[PDB]
Amino acid sequence: SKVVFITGATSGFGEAAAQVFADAGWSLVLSGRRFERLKTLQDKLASQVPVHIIELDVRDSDSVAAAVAALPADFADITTLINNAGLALSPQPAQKVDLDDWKTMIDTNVTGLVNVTHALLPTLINHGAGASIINIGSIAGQWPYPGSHVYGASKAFVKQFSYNLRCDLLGTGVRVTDLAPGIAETEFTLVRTKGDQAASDNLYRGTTPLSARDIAEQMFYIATLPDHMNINRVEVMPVRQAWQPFAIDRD
Amino acid sequence: SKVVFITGATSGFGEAAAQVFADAGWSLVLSGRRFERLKTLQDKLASQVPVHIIELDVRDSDSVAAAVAALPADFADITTLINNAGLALSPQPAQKVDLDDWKTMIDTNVTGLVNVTHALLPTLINHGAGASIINIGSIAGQWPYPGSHVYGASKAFVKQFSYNLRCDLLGTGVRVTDLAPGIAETEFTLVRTKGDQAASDNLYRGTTPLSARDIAEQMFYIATLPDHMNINRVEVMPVRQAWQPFAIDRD
Amino acid sequence: SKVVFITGATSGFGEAAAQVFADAGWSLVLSGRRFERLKTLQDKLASQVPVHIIELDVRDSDSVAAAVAALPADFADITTLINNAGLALSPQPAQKVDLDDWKTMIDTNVTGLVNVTHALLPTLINHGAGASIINIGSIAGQWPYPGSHVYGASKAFVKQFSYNLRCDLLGTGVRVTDLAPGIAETEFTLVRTKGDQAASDNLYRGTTPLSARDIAEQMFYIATLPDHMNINRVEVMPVRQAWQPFAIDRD
Amino acid sequence: SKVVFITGATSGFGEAAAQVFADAGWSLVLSGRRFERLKTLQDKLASQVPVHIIELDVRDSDSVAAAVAALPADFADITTLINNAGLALSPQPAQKVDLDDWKTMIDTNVTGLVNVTHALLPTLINHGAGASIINIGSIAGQWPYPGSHVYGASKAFVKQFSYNLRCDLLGTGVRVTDLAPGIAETEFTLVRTKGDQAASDNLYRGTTPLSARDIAEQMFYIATLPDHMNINRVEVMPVRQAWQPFAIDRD
Ligand SMILES: NC(=O)C1=CN([C@@H]2O[C@H](COP(=O)(O)OP(=O)(O)OC[C@H]3O[C@@H](n4cnc5c(N)ncnc54)[C@H](OP(=O)(O)O)[C@@H]3O)[C@@H](O)[C@H]2O)C=CC1
Ligand SMILES: NC(=O)C1=CN([C@@H]2O[C@H](COP(=O)(O)OP(=O)(O)OC[C@H]3O[C@@H](n4cnc5c(N)ncnc54)[C@H](OP(=O)(O)O)[C@@H]3O)[C@@H](O)[C@H]2O)C=CC1
Ligand SMILES: NC(=O)C1=CN([C@@H]2O[C@H](COP(=O)(O)OP(=O)(O)OC[C@H]3O[C@@H](n4cnc5c(N)ncnc54)[C@H](OP(=O)(O)O)[C@@H]3O)[C@@H](O)[C@H]2O)C=CC1
Ligand SMILES: NC(=O)C1=CN([C@@H]2O[C@H](COP(=O)(O)OP(=O)(O)OC[C@H]3O[C@@H](n4cnc5c(N)ncnc54)[C@H](OP(=O)(O)O)[C@@H]3O)[C@@H](O)[C@H]2O)C=CC1
Repeated sequence: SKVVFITGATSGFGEAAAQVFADAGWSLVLSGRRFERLKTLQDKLASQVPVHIIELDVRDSDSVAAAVAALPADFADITTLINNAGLALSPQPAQKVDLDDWKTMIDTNVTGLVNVTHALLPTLINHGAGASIINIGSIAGQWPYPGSHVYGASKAFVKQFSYNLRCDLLGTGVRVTDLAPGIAETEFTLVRTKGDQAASDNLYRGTTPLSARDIAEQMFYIATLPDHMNINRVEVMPVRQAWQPFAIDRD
Repeated sequence: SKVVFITGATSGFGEAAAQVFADAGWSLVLSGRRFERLKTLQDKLASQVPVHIIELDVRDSDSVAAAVAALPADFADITTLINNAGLALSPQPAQKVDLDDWKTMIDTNVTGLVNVTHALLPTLINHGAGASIINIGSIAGQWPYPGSHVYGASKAFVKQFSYNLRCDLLGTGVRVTDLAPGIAETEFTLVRTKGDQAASDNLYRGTTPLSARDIAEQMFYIATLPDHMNINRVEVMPVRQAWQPFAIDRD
Repeated sequence: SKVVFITGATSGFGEAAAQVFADAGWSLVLSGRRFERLKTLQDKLASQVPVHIIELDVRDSDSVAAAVAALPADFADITTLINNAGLALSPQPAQKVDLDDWKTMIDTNVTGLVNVTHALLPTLINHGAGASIINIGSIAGQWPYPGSHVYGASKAFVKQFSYNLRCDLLGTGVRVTDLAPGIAETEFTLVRTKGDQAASDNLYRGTTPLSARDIAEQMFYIATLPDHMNINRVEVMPVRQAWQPFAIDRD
Repeated sequence: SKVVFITGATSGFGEAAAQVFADAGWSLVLSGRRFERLKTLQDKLASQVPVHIIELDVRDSDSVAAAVAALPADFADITTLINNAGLALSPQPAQKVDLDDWKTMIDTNVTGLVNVTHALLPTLINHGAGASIINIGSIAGQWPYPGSHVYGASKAFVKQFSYNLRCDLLGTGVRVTDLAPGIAETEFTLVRTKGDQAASDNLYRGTTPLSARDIAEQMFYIATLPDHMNINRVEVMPVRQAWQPFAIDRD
């Protein structure tokens, strides 16, 4: 009778997390916008565990509020909320980015994460011991780099929102954790280049990035943590990723 | 000449910054939503320096773009942009905040700050050498505390967005700085308590907070920095403000 | 075979980690200054797994270099180095601290930590895939608080020292992790009060702090991580610990 | 009068800071190990302001204590303490650095800085309003990069040690500030490369780094700050210096 609420379960980390929690007997609540991928994932996982799918755009707060209020009884009691739904766009410098791409990232990684958190806060508090809010931040939320502009800032929002939630949830038993992954081969770079599969292959070629299951098993590790423990933040990078020297402009 | 673009100049830091730059001969272009106090500030400063006022709400991207397009010739060439427009709401714990208060802060401190930057990015690059983007962050953008929930997260967005802007504007000479002040006695706390001056008066009592003009003299220092220097972030607190021990839940 | 090098294994995290790694078949190399506790620990764990004890003061670099050079063949191949040996002193304000207490923390938490890394760096690089350097930092290495002065600064050193090591160890496969725990009931506060067990009971009374086995299981989780992954930093606090409001000096 | 205690005044920031403080009538106390540079600065500056020189190695606490106790009456009342004495060594990767170079960095930037503060803390507290402890950090104290190993970690120590000092000195009016500069042509790389002038010219070539007087003029700005304000940290970079993308090991 353990239920996990996974946003953005149609691909990447969310899709892998649905399978990792299913192998552990957890009931699943999978959301996203590609409904025909949720139906495909439901039919593959309804055998193992009970599955509840939702066609949900996290940028619409009224839809998320309705989706949480309309949860059936076999799902309403959420133990773990995984705020995974997110995206990056326009990897070019900030002076060459369209403002609608900046708005799409803010609406999903900031407002979308705050929309889902607000809707599930009473549910997670009414659970209590063992409850976890797993916010998926990024290494970009701490380390600046060219082409990150609003994506990294949105993930720094996610980091501080996680710490601030802990200050206000003291005594409720609810845990808030920022899982901040490094470079990982999912649909992330494909969405970030608006469909340039060659770019998403030249980036990961010749290196060992994180797999989608690497982050999913980290989500499960955080969710099954003992009730008295709380991870403030985990920054997970592939060991083949680090930091370069400072950029110095030269004549 | 030298022109400053000040958002949210109707009160607090913004109105005090208008007087600090006027005393140095800088031309002013001040924005905000309460036009009737902007007109009062214009007539007080039109003697010292030429002033152009704009009724602008930073949450409207189309209005911000039009406001920049309608800039007079003696004003369009902005040297320093001060992204001062911001607000906090609901000092209660996060589990007791209405979602409209969270949306208002994201729409103003996050979306509003990127709206002004996007519209003026071509303008600031065509200036160069001495151009500066002064983003008004906060200690809340780095340090968590109870009741900050989305405010601190929004100011952490501003911190990382400033660093990321520096990565993309390398070689243009344009400077980006996060001015992160501590507690200061302005109209700020009145907005955060929805009009309770008594709550805004129990604060600042018996202590020496920062003044509104004090941050202005610090904003002017950043704008007048030599062209080859760039301050990534300066966190200025009143010397009577610091950090408490960790919160420990007991029985 | 897999061998772990644990500094400060006589109590707390190191002693608990020795039992957790013994339960997984890992060969142990336990160091410390209390030799009569290392001898008792060898008999408790030599049954399950081969154990090698070393009387070592990490502040003596020549003693550390000789101790690693004198490793037997069934131990020389170190997979995981856990730099756990550390201590805090003088919880009073900095202006009332004796400098020898400041020096002991620097000699142990800073110099002692780089001494062990310097002595074992060639061994870990000659290991390669799966090797880990687990530096035991603290929440004090990121968040300032009263009574933390050189202790928190020493743990901020280890945080950045871990990040900097990763930049230089790219391509060697060895992983560096800052495990930064929160408040935990060990001999830690006993050493910080120079033996006041009453003070170490008034601190932990009425709350649920971290156990030594909680952090010990975190070391094992990090050490057994898949070879391609690397945890930059994990800050684990007891869920009953968070951040207080800002300190404001008042009349 | 007003007296400044400057460590590491034989070159770079310390030597340049001596002239800027002399231009304001402040009495000077300059330390360092190269006496023939201290005597030359005294003969050049004894005209403007009274100067007291000390051949002091900050690594010997007893000498630091003796130098502070033996201050003449026209010097003992120090207003601003600038912990500037510091150094980096071995720019090669950490696995190819001799431990004696690591100890020199820890002894000077960590142990040496706490030695000077411990000896001068009672005097600065007995000064009261306007006293400042200006710790010279670095961008290396926050941002990791290859070749920084112990230098960046030591500057992370000073960053957190600055924050922690404010928690213990709350209400005394004495200010603690982390001045974290970027790349600067300050004879730093010459000492840092063990005398390689060719390497110290290719680093600053074709770019505009910070000057010793640029940072010196920043030290004076912090020292002349109003007594009620405190700069927690100011990170000053050349606008032609920023952050590069993440390092990815390939092939
Ligand atoms: N991959 C990486 O390198 C890193 C990724 N991350 C974070 O990991 C998380 C997962 O991204 P990843 O899985 O890697 O990339 P994917 O594109 O593979 O996953 C994207 C997920 O986000 C969902 N999503 C996007 N926008 C919305 C929306 N408005 N409403 C609902 N669901 C939405 C998608 O579902 P649909 O499109 O069907 O709505 C999809 O399930 C993201 O938050 C990303 O920032 C963090 C660090 C590094
Ligand atoms: N007060 C403090 O102690 C601290 C303040 N700050 C920052 O200082 C900045 C200024 O606030 P402060 O100076 O404190 O005093 P105020 O909070 O009184 O200034 C608030 C400003 O926000 C402007 N504003 C709000 N919504 C909009 C909008 N949609 N479009 C344009 N302007 C808008 C207001 O202009 P109008 O109301 O006329 O629209 C007003 O001038 C804020 O960003 C705050 O985060 C940072 C750290 C600490
Ligand atoms: N416990 C807590 O609340 C927290 C602890 N930490 C870190 O945990 C680590 C220690 O675990 P702790 O919890 O302190 O458990 P203890 O302090 O009870 O055990 C600490 C160990 O450090 C060893 N040690 C200390 N100084 C030296 C030295 N100079 N040379 C060799 N060995 C030494 C001791 O062995 P001997 O005495 O036999 O030499 C002892 O076994 C420290 O690094 C501490 O900073 C981090 C965050 C919170
Ligand atoms: N240069 C840069 O680009 C950056 C510098 N910094 C910091 O700023 C400070 C100045 O660097 P820089 O401007 O290069 O000046 P230098 O590094 O050229 O020399 C600085 C001073 O350190 C003193 N010093 C070194 N070791 C000791 C010691 N053991 N005891 C006493 N004094 C000592 C030297 O005097 P002696 O002749 O007695 O050795 C010298 O006067 C340093 O602390 C450095 O860490 C920070 C960021 C970047």
